[PDB]
Amino acid sequence: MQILLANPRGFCAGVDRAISIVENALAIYGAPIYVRHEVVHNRYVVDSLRERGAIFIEQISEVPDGAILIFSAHGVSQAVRNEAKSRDLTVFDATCPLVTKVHMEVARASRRGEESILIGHAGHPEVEGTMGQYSNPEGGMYLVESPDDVWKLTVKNEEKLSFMTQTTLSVDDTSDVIDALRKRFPKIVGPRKDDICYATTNRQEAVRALAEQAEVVLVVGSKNSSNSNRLAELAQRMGKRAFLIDDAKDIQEEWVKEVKCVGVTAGASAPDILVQNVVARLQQLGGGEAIPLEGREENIVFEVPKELR
Ligand SMILES: C=C=CCOP(=O)(O)OP(=O)(O)O
Ligand code: SF4
Repeated sequence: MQILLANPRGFCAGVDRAISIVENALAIYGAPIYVRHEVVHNRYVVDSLRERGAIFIEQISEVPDGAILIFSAHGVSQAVRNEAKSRDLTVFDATCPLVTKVHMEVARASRRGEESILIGHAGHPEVEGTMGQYSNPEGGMYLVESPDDVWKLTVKNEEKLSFMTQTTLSVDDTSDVIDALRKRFPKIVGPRKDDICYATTNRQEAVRALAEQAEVVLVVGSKNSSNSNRLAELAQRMGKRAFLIDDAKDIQEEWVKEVKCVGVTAGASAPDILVQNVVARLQQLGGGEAIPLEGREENIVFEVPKELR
């Protein structure tokens, strides 16, 4: 069996920064460090950090007075930020810069009282945070997930309307939503293409190339990682069996019995040690040396704040 590895795969710049923020806080201040939400959506990274003294909460009401609190990479609403700010808390913000860029635009639209539409998945923490930048009652902030959502939406003033997207969507399904938004609201303003980040766009491009060669694709990533689920979905829609797995223990032998080419990739929040263990398990099941595919180069790094060096 041939093993092919997608390139790029695995950690993006926002995930490597966010995890460094928590580890550096642990190293500078000791346990416990409180973290609002999973720092990133990966069970191995979160379990790692829990065992070293990070405590992951959903609500600021779970954090004690005087504590150090870190917001996760996905961002937080103004309400959450204000709630932390009103409490005794020392706050470090691990929001990815590419989520913050979208937040600044929604805040701008809110100040102007002009309505905004976000394309994204209901209940995802990034969507809560981004919708949570809009507060002006005179405007409006609306969520759409699909063309049908667009076809049902009514707004107050379609001459003054803008749109934004979540960072970790399907490039192709988002393009379909934007085509619908422009047909329904021809004066709508947005970015040139979408707010999907370089890491999401690149990993989807890489998994497309992987699935063109592989019969079965394994995507290393947790169930609640949006971007990881998009990579599995992309390969499934190409007619390949594709599985989202957290680690090598999840691989079922039947998925690769008599398969001649298996592809492996990883979402933006999955560490490379998990992909190494997956390759080791595929080699127990008959695979050879893993062959990395040629891929688009990534060169972006985001530094931790100087306070946490
Ligand atoms: C912040 C961030 C994204 C990094 O990956 P993630 O933590 O898996 O988040 P989503 O893909 O669910 O958005
Ligand atoms: S997936 Fe993109 S927006 Fe999200 S943390 Fe990574 S680089 Fe930032």
